Amino acid sequence: SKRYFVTGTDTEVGKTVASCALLQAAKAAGYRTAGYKPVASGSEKTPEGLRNSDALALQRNSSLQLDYATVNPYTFAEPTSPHIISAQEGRPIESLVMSAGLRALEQQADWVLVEGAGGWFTPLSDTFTFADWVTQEQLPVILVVGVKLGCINHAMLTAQVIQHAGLTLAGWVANDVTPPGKRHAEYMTTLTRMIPAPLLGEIPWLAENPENAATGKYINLALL
Amino acid sequence: SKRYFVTGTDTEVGKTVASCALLQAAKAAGYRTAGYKPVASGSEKTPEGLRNSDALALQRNSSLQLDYATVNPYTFAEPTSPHIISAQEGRPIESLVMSAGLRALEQQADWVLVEGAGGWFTPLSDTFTFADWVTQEQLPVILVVGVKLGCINHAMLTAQVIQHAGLTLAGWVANDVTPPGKRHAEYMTTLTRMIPAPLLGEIPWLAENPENAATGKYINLALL
Ligand SMILES: Nc1ncnc2c1ncn2[C@@H]1O[C@H](COP(=O)(O)OP(=O)(O)O)[C@@H](O)[C@H]1O
Ligand SMILES: Nc1ncnc2c1ncn2[C@@H]1O[C@H](COP(=O)(O)OP(=O)(O)O)[C@@H](O)[C@H]1O
Ligand SMILES: C[C@H](N)[C@@H](CCCCCC(=O)O)NC(=O)O
Ligand SMILES: C[C@H](N)[C@@H](CCCCCC(=O)O)NC(=O)O
Ligand SMILES: [Ca+2]
Ligand SMILES: [Ca+2]
Repeated sequence: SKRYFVTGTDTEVGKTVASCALLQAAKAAGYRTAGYKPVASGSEKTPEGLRNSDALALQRNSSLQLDYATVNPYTFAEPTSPHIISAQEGRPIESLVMSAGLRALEQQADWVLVEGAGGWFTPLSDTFTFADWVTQEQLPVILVVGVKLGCINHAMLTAQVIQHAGLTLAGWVANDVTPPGKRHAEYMTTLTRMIPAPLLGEIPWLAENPENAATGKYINLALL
Repeated sequence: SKRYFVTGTDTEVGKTVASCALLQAAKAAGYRTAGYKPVASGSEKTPEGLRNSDALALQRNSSLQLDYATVNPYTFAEPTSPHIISAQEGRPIESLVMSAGLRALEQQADWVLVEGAGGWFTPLSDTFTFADWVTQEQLPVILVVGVKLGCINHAMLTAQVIQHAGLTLAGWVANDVTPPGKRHAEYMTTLTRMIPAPLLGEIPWLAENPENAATGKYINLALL
């Protein structure tokens, strides 16, 4: 299977919206797709247990019919850092379980997108961060950049750190979290010059419900 | 002179509020102080030229009576990245001018705090970032962390990058940009464990005008 990890310059920059666009483009290319969010925090109660909205977005944008727990094995109700609520609840986030879940999806899918939680260094325990697991698995990384004042600094910090870990930065996606602003073109040119990987596409500001929108057309999958 | 550079996990995290607290503590320790913001964007028109509010905060919190241009040689009206507006206006930001200004302050002050613009990697031209100048000058670095969801990742990214440049991270300051939230203690414990430098103090949420507030008491200067 082709496998990619998606990270962001921060929490709430559109990692989930961009992952749905990537999944839609891959399905259009003919792949059997699966989205995987191994850890999620910020979830609602239902008859079946807790359900996270970002994991549900990945489940319904995958081409295969997948069970919720296969897409998201670790679901926490409170929207905070996973290591805090894991410790509070007495439910360890185990590296072996996260890796087993990825293998289980590779039995049915040939294109798997793994979405992180928060940015690059989100702690999963007191001695283990999400970056440690990505390094262990040697996953190529796609960076989602929310375009806003302050994003050049956060895009360059994340790019340098991935490269120093010896991982491949496969590309980046620009996501327009706000309406058209005055220096949008100049920000796009600087980010293109400075991030050492191809720009895969730009998702526009979409007021109504951008997880459900047909956004695959904004990604050029040939660059991955 | 003692010289320190202050950076932040992002723009608008309280770098200026924390710099005024540091300057107030240094004056209380008996130093002849000077604040220096060599580049500033986001400024008002006056009879005397453009004036930036953060540079004015540093000027009035310094113990010496200083002229505005000595505190801030490069003033731009628009609140954007300095390299965009520098190019637009035809006014180059020169490394030699920024360094000369620092030397000029060292003639009168024995404790100088240099405040950056934005975060670590803010571009000053198409081939030069603020980090390049800090490295050239070999300044020790103080990191200001705005405590909010997403700050663990941004604090760890900035810490790693400074250390890989061979610079010293002298310490960090926690700044409470919002009211007391549910996981404040746990965030403080994680940040203390993960940032490899001493916590110099914590500035509380101060609704009214925290640049003018007496905040020196929140910094323990003995750790610097
Ligand atoms: N392109 C966009 N247009 C409009 N709103 C967006 C866009 N991208 C993200 N948003 C909104 O920003 C919020 C965070 O997006 P999300 O993908 O969940 O972020 P993340 O996975 O990085 O935490 C959501 O409410 C989402 O609808
Ligand atoms: N501790 C605080 N309490 C209340 N407001 C704060 C605090 N720190 C920062 N702010 C507010 O946040 C905004 C940004 O602060 P500022 O120091 O100018 O940031 P920066 O130098 O990082 O760009 C200002 O409006 C400021 O009043
Ligand atoms: C306007 C802001 N306050 C700040 C500049 C932020 C530049 C952000 C660059 C980036 O996108 O990383 N300017 C300043 O500190 O004077
Ligand atoms: C609640 C957020 N959306 C996110 C967790 C953010 C953790 C932030 C850690 C940090 O401070 O860097 N969870 C998630 O992606 O499922
Ligand atoms: Ca979300
Ligand atoms: Ca300010």
